[PDB]
Amino acid sequence: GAMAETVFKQNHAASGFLAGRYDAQAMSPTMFNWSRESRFTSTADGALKWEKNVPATPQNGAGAAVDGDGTVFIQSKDGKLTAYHPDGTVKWVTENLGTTYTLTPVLGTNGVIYLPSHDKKLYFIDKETGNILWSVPLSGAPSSDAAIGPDGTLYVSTLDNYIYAIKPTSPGTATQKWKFKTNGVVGSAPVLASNGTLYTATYNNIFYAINSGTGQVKWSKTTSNGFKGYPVIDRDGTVYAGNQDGNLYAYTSTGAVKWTFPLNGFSSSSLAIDHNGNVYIGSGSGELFSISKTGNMNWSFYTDGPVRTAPLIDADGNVYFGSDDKNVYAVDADGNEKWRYQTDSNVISSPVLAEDGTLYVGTYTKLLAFGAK
Repeated sequence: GAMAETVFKQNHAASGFLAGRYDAQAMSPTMFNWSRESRFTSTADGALKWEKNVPATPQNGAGAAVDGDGTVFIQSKDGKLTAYHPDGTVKWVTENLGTTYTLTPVLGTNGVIYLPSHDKKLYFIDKETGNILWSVPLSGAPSSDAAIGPDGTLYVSTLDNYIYAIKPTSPGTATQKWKFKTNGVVGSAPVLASNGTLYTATYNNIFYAINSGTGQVKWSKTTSNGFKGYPVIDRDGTVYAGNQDGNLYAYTSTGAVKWTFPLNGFSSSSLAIDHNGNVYIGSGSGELFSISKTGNMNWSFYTDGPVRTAPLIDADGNVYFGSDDKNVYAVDADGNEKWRYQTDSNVISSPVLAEDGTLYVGTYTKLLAFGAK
């Protein structure tokens, strides 16, 4: 289909994700393993453009992807993957793809969607048509989105306590590059840094730095409680990870503690990082935090329930997020409220921006679209 007018980049000057084989022509091909600072501006003012019924239980704030045409792809817990036109009408639908929990339909190159399924499978789906190209079995249910490496390898965690590195070779060879048995249930989903390290962590309180070429552990640390969600990585290779003990931890690429930052409650979302190195995270306290690269609070913004959406930053520094108080929120770069929108289900499916500034965000029951002013 069409291409976005500028290429998608996982990184800006202040982030340090491993560049992988994502659809560079897409508007938003991945939810995580990128800065979550959009290259697009938005004038969205809080007026709803449309809503669709999309029943879901997204893992760690998973949600929609958007290709170069602006087609919106989202999985629902009734077994469907649906492609929506920008006007909210349906372009295609494929059924029987997995229930109970949903994940992001990540867009790779050559128009392939990578969708792990609760049926213990990894689907490869044609984004133009919805056709299932083929699928690979997994030994346990997947507990992460598919991260894509520079050679096309897919990295996922599974519920039977593994990190998998799966290399697909067209038209139908799927190869275990390596598999790592973790000590405990994976709570921190795999993200990859520019130096080749994959980071993950378990509820036996172990945080791992793994060589993504070999699957061998580089170093590990234990903590009092478990990390959860998707960390962000800065340009120096420092990893910022939210912990259930109520702190954000910053670990350097060598495993040194750069700092910790208190969140007043369990970490409740995954992170974003802006091009000035500020990092953003939600808390079970109800607050969204903006924190500097040196660990100082820039601001906090209170909501009436846990903030479980990973925040999204636009090109002007505005921050979009949602809360278990059932509001979508937009604030400016200094934390000033711009608008809120009251819906009827907790806002937990993380926001996505299209090229024209349309903002998509989801609840347990709905996909919401907020148009430009």
